[PDB]
Amino acid sequence: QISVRGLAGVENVTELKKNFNRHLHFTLVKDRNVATPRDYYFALAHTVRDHLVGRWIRTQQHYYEKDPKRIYYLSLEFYMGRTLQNTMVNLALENACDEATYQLGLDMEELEEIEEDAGLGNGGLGRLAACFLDSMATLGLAAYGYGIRYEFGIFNQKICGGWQMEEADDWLRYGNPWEKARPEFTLPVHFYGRVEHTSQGAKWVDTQVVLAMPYDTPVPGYRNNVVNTMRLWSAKAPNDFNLGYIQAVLDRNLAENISRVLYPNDNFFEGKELRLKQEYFVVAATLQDIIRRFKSSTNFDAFPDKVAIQLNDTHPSLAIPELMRVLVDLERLDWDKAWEVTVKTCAYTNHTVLPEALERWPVHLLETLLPRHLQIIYEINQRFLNRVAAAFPGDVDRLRRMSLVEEGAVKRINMAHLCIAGSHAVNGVARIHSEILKKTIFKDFYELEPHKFQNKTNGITPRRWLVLCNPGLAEIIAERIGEEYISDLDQLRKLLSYVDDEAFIRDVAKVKQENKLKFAAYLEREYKVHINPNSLFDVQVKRIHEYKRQLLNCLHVITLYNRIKKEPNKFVVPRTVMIGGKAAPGYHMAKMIIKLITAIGDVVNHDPVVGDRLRVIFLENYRVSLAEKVIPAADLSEQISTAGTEASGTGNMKFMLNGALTIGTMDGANVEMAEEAGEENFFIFGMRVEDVDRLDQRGYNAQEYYDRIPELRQIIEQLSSGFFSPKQPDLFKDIVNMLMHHDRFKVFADYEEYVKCQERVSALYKNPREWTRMVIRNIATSGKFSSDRTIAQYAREIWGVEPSRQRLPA
Amino acid sequence: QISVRGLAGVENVTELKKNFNRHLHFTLVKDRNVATPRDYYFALAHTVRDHLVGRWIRTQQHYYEKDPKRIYYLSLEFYMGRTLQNTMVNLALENACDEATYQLGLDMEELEEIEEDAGLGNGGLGRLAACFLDSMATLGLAAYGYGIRYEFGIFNQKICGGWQMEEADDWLRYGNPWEKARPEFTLPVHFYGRVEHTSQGAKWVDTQVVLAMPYDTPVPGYRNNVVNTMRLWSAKAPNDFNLGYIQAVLDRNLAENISRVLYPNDNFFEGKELRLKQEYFVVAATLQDIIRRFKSSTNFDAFPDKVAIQLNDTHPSLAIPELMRVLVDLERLDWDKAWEVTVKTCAYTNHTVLPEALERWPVHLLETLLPRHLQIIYEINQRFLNRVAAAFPGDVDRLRRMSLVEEGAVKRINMAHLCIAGSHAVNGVARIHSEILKKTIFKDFYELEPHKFQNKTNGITPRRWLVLCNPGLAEIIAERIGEEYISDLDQLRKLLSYVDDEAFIRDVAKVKQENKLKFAAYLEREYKVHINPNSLFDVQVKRIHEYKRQLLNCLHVITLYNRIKKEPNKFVVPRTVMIGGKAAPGYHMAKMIIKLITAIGDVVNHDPVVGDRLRVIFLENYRVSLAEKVIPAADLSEQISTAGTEASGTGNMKFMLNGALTIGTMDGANVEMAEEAGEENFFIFGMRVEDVDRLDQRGYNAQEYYDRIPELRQIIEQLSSGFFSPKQPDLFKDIVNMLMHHDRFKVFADYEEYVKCQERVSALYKNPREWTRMVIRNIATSGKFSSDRTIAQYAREIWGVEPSRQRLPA
Ligand SMILES: O=C(O)C[C@H](OC(=O)/C=C/c1ccc(O)cc1)[C@@H](OC(=O)/C=C/c1ccc(O)cc1)C(=O)O
Ligand SMILES: O=C(O)C[C@H](OC(=O)/C=C/c1ccc(O)cc1)[C@@H](OC(=O)/C=C/c1ccc(O)cc1)C(=O)O
Repeated sequence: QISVRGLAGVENVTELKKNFNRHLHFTLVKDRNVATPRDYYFALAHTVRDHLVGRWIRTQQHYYEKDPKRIYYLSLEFYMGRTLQNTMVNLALENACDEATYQLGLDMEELEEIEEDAGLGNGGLGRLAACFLDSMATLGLAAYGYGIRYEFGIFNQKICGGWQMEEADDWLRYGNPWEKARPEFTLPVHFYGRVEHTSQGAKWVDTQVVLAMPYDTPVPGYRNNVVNTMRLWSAKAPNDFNLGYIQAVLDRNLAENISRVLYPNDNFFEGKELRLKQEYFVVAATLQDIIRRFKSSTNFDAFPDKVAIQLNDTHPSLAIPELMRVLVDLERLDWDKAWEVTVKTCAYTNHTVLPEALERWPVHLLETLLPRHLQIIYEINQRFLNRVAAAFPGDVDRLRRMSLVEEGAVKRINMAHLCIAGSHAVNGVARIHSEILKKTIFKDFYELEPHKFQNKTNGITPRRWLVLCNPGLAEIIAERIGEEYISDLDQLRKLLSYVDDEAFIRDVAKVKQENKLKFAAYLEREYKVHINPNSLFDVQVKRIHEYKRQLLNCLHVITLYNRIKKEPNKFVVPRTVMIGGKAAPGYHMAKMIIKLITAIGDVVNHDPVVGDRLRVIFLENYRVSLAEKVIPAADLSEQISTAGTEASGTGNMKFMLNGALTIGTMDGANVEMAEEAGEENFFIFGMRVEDVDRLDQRGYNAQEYYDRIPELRQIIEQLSSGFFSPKQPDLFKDIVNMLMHHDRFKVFADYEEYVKCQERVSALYKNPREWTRMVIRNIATSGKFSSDRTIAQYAREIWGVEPSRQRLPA
Repeated sequence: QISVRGLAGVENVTELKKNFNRHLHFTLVKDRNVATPRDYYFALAHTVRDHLVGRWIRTQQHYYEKDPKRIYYLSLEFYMGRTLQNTMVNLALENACDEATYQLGLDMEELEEIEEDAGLGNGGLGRLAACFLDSMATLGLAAYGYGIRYEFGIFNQKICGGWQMEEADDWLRYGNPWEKARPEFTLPVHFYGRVEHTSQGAKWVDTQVVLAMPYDTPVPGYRNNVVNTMRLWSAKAPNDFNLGYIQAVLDRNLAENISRVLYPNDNFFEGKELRLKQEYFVVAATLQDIIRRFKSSTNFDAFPDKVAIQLNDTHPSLAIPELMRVLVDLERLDWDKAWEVTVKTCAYTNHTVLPEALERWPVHLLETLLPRHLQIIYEINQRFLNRVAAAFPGDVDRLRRMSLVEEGAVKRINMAHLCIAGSHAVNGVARIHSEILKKTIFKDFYELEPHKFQNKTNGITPRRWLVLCNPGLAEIIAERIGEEYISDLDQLRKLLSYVDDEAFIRDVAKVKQENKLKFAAYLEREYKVHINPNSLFDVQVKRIHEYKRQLLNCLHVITLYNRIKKEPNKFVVPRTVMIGGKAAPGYHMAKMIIKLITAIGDVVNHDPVVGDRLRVIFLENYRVSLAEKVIPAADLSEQISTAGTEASGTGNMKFMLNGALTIGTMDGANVEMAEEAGEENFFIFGMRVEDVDRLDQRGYNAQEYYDRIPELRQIIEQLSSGFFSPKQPDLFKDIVNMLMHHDRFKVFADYEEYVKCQERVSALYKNPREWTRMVIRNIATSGKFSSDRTIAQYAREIWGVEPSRQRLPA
């Protein structure tokens, strides 16, 4: 049908059809009389997988012979989503499979919807890891993603009576055709025990052993025949575990609980022992595997020439002392040489400045679970503080501020400080965030070791986030400038010469409308909800957090409603306001925010005077596959975090690439987006980081805003009195109290400028041609925000490897 | 190589080689550079499986179109063993695959050893179920095995310091290529709750739901292209189970523990709640599935014309009240019609008379777990006792003896009584056992309903137990009489005309010696133990139990040792005494018996005066795959249970088919074996059932034997004083005390006749030609003990179906 989806040749379509029938018969044990739609999805998955594995084996052979420097990306989260369409896109198979399945009497898009998301992440951090794997393979780097194969990923969210309900995400129920178990690489991991000191150094003895069994998933580059590996570890009890008999067998679950479930916290630290066991489990098994592979290539001087380890946040921070443990205790290297190797091998990426997200583990936990690692951490700390003391003599307070050990009620280990000391590079994820790191939280560390600090602005993969989810837009672009931009997103600048092109303007607006019609239909089918496809699609999708300020959005929605009620026969640009995202199960305030949203919807959506001029919808179960649907249908992207709180954002970049305009604060990567596109092509409002600091020094008083803004006052009174909760008038008392007396994120302070800025958006939308021209200017300047650019910078400036766009033979 | 293993044609070998290479590459993602031996086994397994599935789909199509009466074999145990070789044998593929793998540079026998046993059974009862599935498919019956997919089967036994140690049998670690998950047939099973009475009958409400997910395994008939289905249920928690969040997810294990582990008790009842949950789980899911399939063929009058349910022991006895529950509570049939259907549908096979093996569930357990089923059982009991009262008026004690409810300290339900009342047929498993049922334990029931009681003597499948494990013997037989006997074992009688044939005599003895040499080599390779292959192979393999009297064997071994020590330079027929079998983990006395055996071995095997005239070996980890090795190498089969205790035995039949002679008591199927072969061709000794009864009435006094038999006295003194345990002189005090004061199985009473009979065995073995002629007379008369005969009798006399040896088209 469309060009970017590849060729549908006679030979290929015929071959695909027969392999599909072979898998249906031999693999699935079905025929066309008894096959379920799920059987048809699996037959297709297995057919496409056949094309992957040939390239998989020769990629691993290639790396084995060439022996390049290997990149190890360590993450507790890989937010992968669905695999089928992505694989077809990167193998140029999509049109062929579409034709082949059509000829078999099947709809391929219907089959695609049967695949479960691999939801092994919470939000931005986990999805970044997934975009990274894609870019590393597309750029021909010998890279491996290492994580945990959670049995249950992020929970499925159901909305019941307006409340979030959680259910288990049993994503492996029907099986995963993409993974391959590798029990020959099963490795022991140790916990508890104690430390013995002998003539020849320390020994960690009397430990409980848990086995780590790897499962490999292929990661295909874009049309270069490169297929990299993501290795995920599963926890297994040894066969003599606890070995009355029956109970001993049932208690195996205790060891195997390590890989059972993903902690559903986004940007929030929860200091639970099971979480620590997960962090050590992935680190211990991975490092053993890395070393095995290095040895099967004695000389550890060359270790950093052949290995790079990237730590995605502090979650895998135990890699630093674990590498020291292995080098010192097992390999018998002296401390100083082991440390040189460790530092040169490791690098650390910081994802947030929020204090509640920082990992600070109680010493008593590490003392019981990992007694040897505590000793190593203490020794790392001693030697590090000796260097600080020599550089800044007499500065006793610096010493206490930089210590990896925090004193107080309970002693804690600061894992960020451990990471900085043990890494040769530390990076933030957007320019403003990286500057904040040098100026505030890691200022002392930057003064000691300035060379260590870098910026690597985040990116997203244009394969999943353009070609896959928005084929219509990728096609009208390729008609003008060709296909090369897909793996070289900077080429989108060539679209600037089409900003006055009336044909192109018409096509861009046409693609958007098609996307909006298709999403409006999806809502009626799956969720029985009616919306006007001619209204402005106003969308905020991301995890529910106070710092992301879904509440600010709520205040605007209510403002519009009250304005309509006051002047009903006055014209307003119609809007569909869509808000979606999951709240962490223990995050009470985030759960109340969801309830507020739906409660606003209950009043707004059923007021006869409003009509179809304003609709408020909560998008249930927001996840990667839903993002692929809603993002291409958006007109307006809400990126409204308080300045200084969102380290980067990546959802923002997804919306920019797909033809939505942005309303946002000068925060995270919004700053660089506005810089690329030009400030006039962006809807910027609110306090800058500097204004927030000014307000903090003065003291934030929310009452002042309530007293001076009558419209804001009306909203607070509506909330307090029970306008949005008739049967439970005090339902939202926690929200009001928080807004009035302890709002860390200054919602009221940005209200006036937000409402005013929203008016400017409505004004532009009234002029379709000028809306679309501004859109074209955004799409055309989004090239910087490709993760191919991000990864190339990591490769050159951190890992010391050169990327390659050169094909491997098919 | 050998004829019975089928044709190795040019077209077939070429096709097998390319599919093997296809699976290695595409399925396993390997090439010849990186493949492990385990990868090679899996490539072969997947290649052979391809040939199965085609026949599988058309067998299920056949049954769907013809709509025959379906046989449902309900068992908590299916002791299947390995599947690869069995599949090749039944598909006539063995020689072809042997050639194909040879040409690829691989040894097929080495690959076969990599497959894990499916050890989902304890002993005789579970292995019978497996032989039955094989015969039902070979005889073209539309039969389904229904059970539980245990994650851990019977434990792997390790012998450490002479003691049994247990380890988890993680048989699914590497995956099972034979099974197919069928999540479209996932069914809810209910537990706990309470009973509500409405206008329209009772309702079972407020229940905990556990999901049952089926896994199907193919069961191929012998060269008839019939492939039946074994469906095994796996326990799954629903996705909203217990839905802080993390703990709720981790607690899913509570529901899923139902299918976790097989209870390792052989002929012993353990009244634990988890075991009851297993029994209900398999019954509830199966009956729902049976009914679904019946409806997808309203009219339940015809239900018994289309369905037979066979209960393997009382383990699935809850099928009776569950069928009543479904028919009465859900389908709204009146009690009397529901009951007529139930009785006509169900039949019950009893496997033992031992009181400690009988299932008697505490009423308080059923009251909490299954409140509705208790009500139904009480109502079944009331109506049943009303019939007894009418048939035997005034006989108040009969009423209490026949009641399904047992009174006392704790009220219990007698599940055997439930089975008899709710079944149209009740059978024992050998003629003597069936007579004992009518005369003793079920005498009252037989007087009420004589027509209900039948015999169905057990059998074994000649495919696994001759062709597969003893190809050498199957081949010399086929040379004389053809191949037809393999599915018609009676034809073995034709071998009687070869008893004086000097060529045949030589070949039989040649096959045995080859088997003994191969097993002697297996012992040195896998267990580093040296044995003389020219000695008489004296073997007792079976579960360790007091009733099976491994202890009697031990007394004989010690007698031989003491006789050698007394007269060292006197000639004795050399023996290798092999004893093997698992003890239930909580069975203390069985564990002591194992320790005694190894302790005897420690003394005997290292006495220089003994030499290679006597060796005592404990065969570790006895299981189906080990049975396939040791049985063809045996000269002497020990079948020495106290008369009246072993209901049938099946190991006895395995040894008879494979050219070993039998020393045994007139117990179980030994009686019919001796009858078939002729008493002169069997080594019979000891008390008959009648002699045991005489001794019981008089009072068994072990002291009498100790006082009158000096040799027996010496052994007891050796045991007591510490001759076999120097460092722990009192180690075997429990055994001696049991033998002297509370031996339920009268070991001393059969000692004299046993030793004397053993002398007659040694005498015959001195004359190879006459030994072999007696062997030929055993093999030639073993035809009755084919499970094809057993199943044909079940089919005609219980299930009301006609077997068919007619091929389906390939
Ligand atoms: O990168 C991955 O996805 C997994 C690694 O795979 C490989 O390195 C495979 C190398 C290879 C593949 C195919 C060949 O024909 C030669 C070498 C795996 O390594 C191996 O499995 C290596 C196997 C092997 C290589 C060479 C040899 O002589 C024997 C076995 C690992 O380190 O986990
Ligand atoms: O016996 C088994 O091993 C499983 C049963 O399989 C079958 O009965 C299959 C029947 C069949 C197989 C192939 C055909 O072309 C037609 C019918 C299965 O039944 C089905 O899956 C039936 C599927 C089906 C039959 C007819 C129809 O029109 C739709 C679906 C069951 O009852 O568990």
